[PDB]
Amino acid sequence: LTLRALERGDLRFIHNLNNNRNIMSYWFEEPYESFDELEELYNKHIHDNAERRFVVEDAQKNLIGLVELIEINYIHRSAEFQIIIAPEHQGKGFARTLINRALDYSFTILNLHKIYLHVAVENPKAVHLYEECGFVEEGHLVEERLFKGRYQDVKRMYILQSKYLNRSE
Amino acid sequence: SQLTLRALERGDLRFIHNLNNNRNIMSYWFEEPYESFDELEELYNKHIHDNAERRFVVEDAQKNLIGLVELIEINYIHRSAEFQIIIAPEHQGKGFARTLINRALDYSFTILNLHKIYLHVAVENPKAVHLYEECGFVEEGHLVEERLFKGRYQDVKRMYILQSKYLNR
Amino acid sequence: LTLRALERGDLRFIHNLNNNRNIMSYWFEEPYESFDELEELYNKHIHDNAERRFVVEDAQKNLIGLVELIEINYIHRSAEFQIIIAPEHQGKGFARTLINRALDYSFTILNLHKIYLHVAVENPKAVHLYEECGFVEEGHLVEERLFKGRYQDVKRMYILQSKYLNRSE
Amino acid sequence: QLTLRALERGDLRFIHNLNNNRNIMSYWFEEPYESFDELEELYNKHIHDNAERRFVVEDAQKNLIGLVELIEINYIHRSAEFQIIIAPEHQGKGFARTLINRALDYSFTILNLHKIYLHVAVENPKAVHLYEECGFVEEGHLVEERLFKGRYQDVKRMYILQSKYLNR
Amino acid sequence: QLTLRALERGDLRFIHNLNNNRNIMSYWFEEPYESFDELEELYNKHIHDNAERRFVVEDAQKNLIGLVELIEINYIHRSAEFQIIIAPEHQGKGFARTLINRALDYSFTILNLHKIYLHVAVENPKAVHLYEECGFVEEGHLVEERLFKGRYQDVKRMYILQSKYLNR
Amino acid sequence: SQLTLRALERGDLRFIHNLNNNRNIMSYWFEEPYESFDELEELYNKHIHDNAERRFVVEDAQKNLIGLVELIEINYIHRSAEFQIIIAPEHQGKGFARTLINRALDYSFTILNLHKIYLHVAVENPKAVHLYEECGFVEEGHLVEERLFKGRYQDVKRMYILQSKYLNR
Amino acid sequence: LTLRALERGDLRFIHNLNNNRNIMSYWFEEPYESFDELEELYNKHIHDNAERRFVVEDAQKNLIGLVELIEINYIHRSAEFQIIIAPEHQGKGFARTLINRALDYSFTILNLHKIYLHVAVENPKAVHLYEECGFVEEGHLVEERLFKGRYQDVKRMYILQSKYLNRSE
Amino acid sequence: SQLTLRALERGDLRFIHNLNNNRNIMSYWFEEPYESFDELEELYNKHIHDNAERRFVVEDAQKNLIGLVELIEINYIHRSAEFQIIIAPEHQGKGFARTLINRALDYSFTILNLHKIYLHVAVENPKAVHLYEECGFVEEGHLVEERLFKGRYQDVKRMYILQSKYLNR
Amino acid sequence: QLTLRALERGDLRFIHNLNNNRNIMSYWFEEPYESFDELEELYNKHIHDNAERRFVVEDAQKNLIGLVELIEINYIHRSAEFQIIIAPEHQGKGFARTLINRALDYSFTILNLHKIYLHVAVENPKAVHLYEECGFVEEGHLVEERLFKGRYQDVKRMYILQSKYLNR
Amino acid sequence: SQLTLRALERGDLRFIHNLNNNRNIMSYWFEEPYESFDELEELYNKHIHDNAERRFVVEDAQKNLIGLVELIEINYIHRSAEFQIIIAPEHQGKGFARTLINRALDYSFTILNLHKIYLHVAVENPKAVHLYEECGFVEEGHLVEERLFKGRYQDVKRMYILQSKYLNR
Amino acid sequence: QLTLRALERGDLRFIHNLNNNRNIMSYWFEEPYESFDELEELYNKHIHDNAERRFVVEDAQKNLIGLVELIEINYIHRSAEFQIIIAPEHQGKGFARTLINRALDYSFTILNLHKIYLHVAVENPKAVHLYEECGFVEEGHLVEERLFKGRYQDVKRMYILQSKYLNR
Amino acid sequence: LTLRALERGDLRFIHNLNNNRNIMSYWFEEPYESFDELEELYNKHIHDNAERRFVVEDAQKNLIGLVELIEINYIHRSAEFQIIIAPEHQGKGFARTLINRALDYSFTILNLHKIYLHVAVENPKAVHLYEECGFVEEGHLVEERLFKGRYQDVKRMYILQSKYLNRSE
Repeated sequence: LTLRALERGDLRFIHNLNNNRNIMSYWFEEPYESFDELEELYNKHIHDNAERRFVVEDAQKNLIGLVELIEINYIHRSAEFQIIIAPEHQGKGFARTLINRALDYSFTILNLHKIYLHVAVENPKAVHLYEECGFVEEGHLVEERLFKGRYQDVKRMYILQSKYLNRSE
Repeated sequence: SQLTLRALERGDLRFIHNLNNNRNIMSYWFEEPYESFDELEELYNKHIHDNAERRFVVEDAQKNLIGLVELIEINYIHRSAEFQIIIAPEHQGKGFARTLINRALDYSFTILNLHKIYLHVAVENPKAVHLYEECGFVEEGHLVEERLFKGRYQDVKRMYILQSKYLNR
Repeated sequence: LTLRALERGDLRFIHNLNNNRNIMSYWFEEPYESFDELEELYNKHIHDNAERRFVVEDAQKNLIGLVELIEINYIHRSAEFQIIIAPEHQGKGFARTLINRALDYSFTILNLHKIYLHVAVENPKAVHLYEECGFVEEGHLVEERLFKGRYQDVKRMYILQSKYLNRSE
Repeated sequence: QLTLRALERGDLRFIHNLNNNRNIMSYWFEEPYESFDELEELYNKHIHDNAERRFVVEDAQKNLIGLVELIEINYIHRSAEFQIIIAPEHQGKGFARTLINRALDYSFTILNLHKIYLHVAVENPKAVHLYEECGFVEEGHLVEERLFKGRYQDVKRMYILQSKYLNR
Repeated sequence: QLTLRALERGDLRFIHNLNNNRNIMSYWFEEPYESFDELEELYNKHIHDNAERRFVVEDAQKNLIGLVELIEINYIHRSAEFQIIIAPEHQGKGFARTLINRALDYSFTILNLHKIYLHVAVENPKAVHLYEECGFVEEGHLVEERLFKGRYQDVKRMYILQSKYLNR
Repeated sequence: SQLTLRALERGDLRFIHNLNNNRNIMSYWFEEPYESFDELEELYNKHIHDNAERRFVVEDAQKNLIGLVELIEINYIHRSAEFQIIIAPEHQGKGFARTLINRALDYSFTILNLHKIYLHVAVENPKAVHLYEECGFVEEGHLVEERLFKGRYQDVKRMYILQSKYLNR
Repeated sequence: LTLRALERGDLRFIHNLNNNRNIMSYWFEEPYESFDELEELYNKHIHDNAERRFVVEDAQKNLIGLVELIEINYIHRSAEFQIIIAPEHQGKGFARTLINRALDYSFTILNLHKIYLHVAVENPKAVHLYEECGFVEEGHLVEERLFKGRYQDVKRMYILQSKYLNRSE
Repeated sequence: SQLTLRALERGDLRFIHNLNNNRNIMSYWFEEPYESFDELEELYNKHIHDNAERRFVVEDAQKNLIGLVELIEINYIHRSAEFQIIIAPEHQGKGFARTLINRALDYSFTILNLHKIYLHVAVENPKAVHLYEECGFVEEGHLVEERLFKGRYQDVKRMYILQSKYLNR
Repeated sequence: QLTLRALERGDLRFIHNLNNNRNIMSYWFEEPYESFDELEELYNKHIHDNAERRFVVEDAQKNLIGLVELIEINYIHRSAEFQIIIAPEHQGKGFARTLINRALDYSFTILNLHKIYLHVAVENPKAVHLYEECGFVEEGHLVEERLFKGRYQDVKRMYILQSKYLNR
Repeated sequence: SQLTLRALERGDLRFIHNLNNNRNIMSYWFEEPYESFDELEELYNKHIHDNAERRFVVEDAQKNLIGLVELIEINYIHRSAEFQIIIAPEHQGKGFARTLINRALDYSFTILNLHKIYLHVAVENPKAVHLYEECGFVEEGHLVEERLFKGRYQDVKRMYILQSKYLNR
Repeated sequence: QLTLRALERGDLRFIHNLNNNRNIMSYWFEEPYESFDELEELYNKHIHDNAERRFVVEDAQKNLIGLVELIEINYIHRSAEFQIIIAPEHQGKGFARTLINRALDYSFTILNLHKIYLHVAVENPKAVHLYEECGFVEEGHLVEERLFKGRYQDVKRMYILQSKYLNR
Repeated sequence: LTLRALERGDLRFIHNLNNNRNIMSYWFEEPYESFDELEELYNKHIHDNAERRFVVEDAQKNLIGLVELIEINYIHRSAEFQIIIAPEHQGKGFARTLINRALDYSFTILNLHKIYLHVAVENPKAVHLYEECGFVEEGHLVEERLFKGRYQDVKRMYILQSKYLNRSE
């Protein structure tokens, strides 16, 4: 598996990944639905550093998934992490490798201090995946985000740069 | 079940323009009048990411164009919107209306998280009034000489449905 | 009493009229709180025809109140009416005269077809005032607007140009 | 049979050809032009201007019959001036009456205008009585109103009201 | 005695006051307005627009007598519409004839226009015969032309040509 | 009762700038850093009607400047905001805090109609934690090494209060 | 022969007509030499009324020449006339017909009052051509224009609208 | 000798505007019409450094305003210009004209280094023709119905003077 | 006693006067200038530019003591160059040590920078050992680095890290 | 006689760029440096109608590219210009130089009507000095350490030729 | 054999590929980027910016050998930083010496710069002595200068003057 | 005597210095005559480095003269020098000191390589002044500049940085 910076040609893949996520899609904190809306927003934020995205491909260049770093704050050296694996490739064992490649980039190239992510409390499976990748819960946000017209509680988990880089030393 | 709602794209504008044929009323795009296709496309480029209105192309499994679902006057302060549905003449008497109305309500109340959807129906179209009544809408107003149609003012019923009613159904 | 078009020098009066209305103030559908915000919005919409405002003064040029015409639609020739009387001059008997002067302008100078207004159902006193000025209820809007964090029902009342101008003939 | 379709960019060639032998300056939203490239740039400039509205007249086989123009569209006084141009080939086919009525229908039922007026040269009484038969009535005889072939001409202003055209 | 002076920014207050009790919407270069601040910004916007030209009428002691307006100035057909407004105080002093002639002189000798027309309400025959005595002649009786107090009104269009006003 | 909240004006910027004295942290205006007064005023002119943040000057009956109530990260999608309160040093130990916190909550929940207010407090300031707890806030997170203070990362408590709790009180 | 308004496709012909005229070419009073300069100037003045040009073609659409009206003054209703016939078609007898077609347009469509032209004194042949087309000398301009580094005298000839239109009446 | 030419400044525009009184001809500033002082000042700000025209205020030793020397149609390609001189009515019959004409010629031929100055004089003003003839000018044209004056076309003499003649004098 | 205050527009006169006799071109955000009007327009241009940060040094009685400059602020490598200018009147009052420490404190606790460096002329060993006593250490001897009085000069680059200045 | 001068077009820029090969000096376009072809084309689009410089492509009858004639520092105040000529290496010793120099002088003195052409030649290239001397140029200056060439200052001769000399030849 | 050619738009793909496995953020005129589309827009933005100059290194058969970069070009102090990147395929072919000399030749004879410096990681002594053999000399040992793989590194700054490279 | 960079307040002095120089004044190669033209040009080129000017004042702040550096070329490190001493202070002995102060700035602060100046051949006095300040003639430019409508020859004199700085060593 390979992480490649997002290109214009990858926007179709991005649009298709939102097929039945049953939630409003956002591009640099701006909502969109159509492909033409997405392409206009991509042209607008092509140099915006607030968010960073990587397309995950395999040896045969099949589009496996998407790695996103959003809310990139260079003051506090923080960023939020989101990973989306295409439905067809969700049951193969790629999540852990992609989470670690994303953490390596965040902590070695972006030189960030802290990476955090949000997981729905009703999704306990994801909590253990991220716990097994080194993340630890730092918050249980009450009625944080709306899903299907009802407020949900969300867990916030984190991992620090010093731990990730010096874990085996 | 076979019907699908898809966000409007540029290639769908020809369908929009054709839907205006023999409707005997000036067409508007984000409250701006237009008649020609080139006027429509220019207004589409201008409001590509204006969120005051949202439109969805309704297709069947064979990708035949069935109709259009419009959400206009989207007010994010009061969390309300006006709903219009236009079924192509060749598909107008096949019973698609009720399904599309519920799809529109689902998106309005679960993705846009709106509080109230309202719609206006000509008083001289009592069957449309009863169709929306059977889909959950209730009359909240009988607006006198509200709108001009073919050079003469006409009364219209304003009917509403609240998010609380649709979600607890 | 005299109706005078609003001027920049009247913005202080506008700002003071919102002292304890316990609701967000809007200028051409844009929210504001501070005076500097209001003055910037006034410079922005100085030629916008969507709204029209008149300052009510007495013989000694005391600022009595404000007459507002908003949602001015020149397609349907409609407009919404709002009248605000300063607290000190609320118990003197000016409301009726100002409502009629406003209707005269709306129907003779703007040549509008219909004037409507919204009254809180919990404010029955205002309903009878407007009923005594010729307005008639055309709707009981359910949970229309938010006040103090709770949705309210609002009555919509109307008066037509033909009735007002030909009432005594 | 005849159809009225809003003017598109692809119809500008037809507009240009209709001006070939009119012996008077052509105007697009009150701006003079002659070449096709001038017209096209004026079209791009006024694509959203609502002061004028034009319709291409076609038949069942999509032949270009003529053009219906509504100019001087004043939305405060709710008035507009009406002009009709039928291509030389189809001028003697008796299409004018239908196109005048379709133009009035749009003016009074879609644009909801109050008054439609038109100007006819004093020297063409045939057109005068055609418009009279469609409902128009003379309200003025404008003296030396417009210039034609280097000489001022008088024109008849004829009008028809929405109240007359629309019968409940 | 009477003087015609081009309108300046300092005269906008006079313009605003002249609109106090006319019971009709005021327009500046065909844009509606009511407040003084709206007028002033419209003045700054059209300061170089030549579609209209206005003159303040003053007396020897610099009192503001009235206003001469030339609107709809069309430089291709060489025509313009004439309006005159005399302040209520000086309306019965017999100034109108001189101001109409001074306005025509400017129109025909400075702007070199070919035709000046004006519109007079059917219900004021006094003004009709004043303009007739200054040389104007009726060329139209426009039916339900303009709106006044919520009702459509007919107006007389009156004209005078440069050829008539100018005698070598 | 004597204290009053007033929307921020240009003339209040000197007060804002003086409030930054001896706080040992870079000041931000709509997430843009600044130190000098001229930098502040320029950023104020730029964000005069940016609604991502709202500020209120707290005064007493004698119009003495007591402090500042800030609402930042105002998110109208999730209907949430972050709350900061800065009391001038000369008024910091007089018991004004609880009153101002409730005033801020009232405006947040009755005028902005927000769903959730949250705030961040340094873990090494346990008395501030308990003050907000006594005003209705509850801890939803213990964010590890979240913010830089004097060149060293520090943990902060995230505490929240929901609109439903404050309104039904 | 036919007079046709100049189009972009005719610019190559314009450029070729300047091959060996041994004088600086101008487009709306701006000098040019290259084709790319000419095309940029044409895009700049596409709607400028100060100059008007017509391409002269025959029945087989061969490019015969160019008719130019420059210094078009709508205040005095005047314009300067220049005619250029391609070298290959200079000895066939077209000049007179093109001069009269140009005068007809100038006096019937542009409704101009006076047309004038400039002829080099050392070119007496052209003087008699224009004299035979109705032009009369009104001036002998001394050292008016530079040609091959030396000042030349130029004759100015004119024709009025009243004469041309009423000559045969 | 007492008379002085001074480049035009903003404070001299009132003098320019007053000079237009009772001249019975539309005034132009860089070929743009104007009547009011505010129109003049705006056009002055626009052409402050346009070199197509140059104007000089003529004063006496006591700084009384005598007149104006204008150089218009300044053509730097042909090195020519048109000369107009306007003496204030109160100074029009005192013999200043010849001195000012020579001053203007000196500046034109020694500072602007022009090759030819020309001027236009009404044929019905034969005394002005002879004054310029006595100052070195010679007639090169009798332009028929060249200019409109009080609604009627009039003939004008074009007279010239060359740099070689003035310098070798 | 001494105070560091962010630079304001009113302090530009002080900046200009500090350049009077430095015999080298003055720069504002790497743009050269000499006149006060040039400085003021450069100030308006870079008012929000964060590549440089300056502080006016004042005493208790609000006398202008000097200026602390942080230039070449690189937020990716978290580095910046430090310059200090004390007015000739107060140069021998022993203020430099306190101002260097206050500048480092801001650099390492407010801007959270990792490394602060400075350049000192080889020919001034007094300043070299002052900075050494404040914690700086030489990391380079740049050969013919900068131009002074028409001749290239060598400079010592001295640095201090955040890890050293900050002791938990 | 076979050689021809043609105004520079966009398609000739590749020739210009190739002419810069192995000249060991930074290239300039209207006094702006450039190395790459894309830099050249962008600067060409920017100065398409800048008249401070004029360039001509020299071709033979078979349309083979022979060289380039440049006129730079064109000063229309003093009516002067600097002349550079670059012959392609493959054509540099065939005797074309003298013909091209005269062609350039002809255009400079008969079409641009300039008064003086000057050129600079390296003192260490005495044969070029004598070639221009045989074409009419005369030395007016020996400029000491005027220009940098390969990192070292070099003296250059400035030689001139006046319009009066070339025309009376 | 080897050629240095100014960078063109068509060479941006080569630039992007050269960054594939460098494990550090890539910069174009001090702006970070990763994707090709980001690079291309940064190229269009800085096409005329003279703060940096790059040359593509090709062989006789037009194979892409490497890249010569001159960054931090300061035209007042007449200095610039030199970087060279040879594609992995051609790294062991002994091309570096020739490319360093061709880059210096351009820097000192075309740009007429006074000083060229470069930064080399402390941990690569081979490159240090390569540059020493081409004329460079160490002027600094910058402590914790740059970040690599999440850890600060020391770098050697090496310089060469125009006076040394150019011998009359 | 003191050299001070030019400020806006010095423009009056600049304008007065051109009173009777009988030559067109230029500001960054743009001609001007009036003060308002000069002030507009100063605002335009306030940051332009192509020219540099210094006002010469005495101890009592009397305006003595002006030092100008024009044609400042940073490629070749050259600049042209012009010095203007007010008429009242021309016979006191200031020229030499100002020329040397100007050379010191040019060679120590601007670090230029060469300074040159132009002197009219008919002004031999100035030639010896500059020769006594170290300048040497490098050219006798033939008919270089126009004065009073006739071309003049001009001497170009120069001084190099190495000579000036190392003259006494």
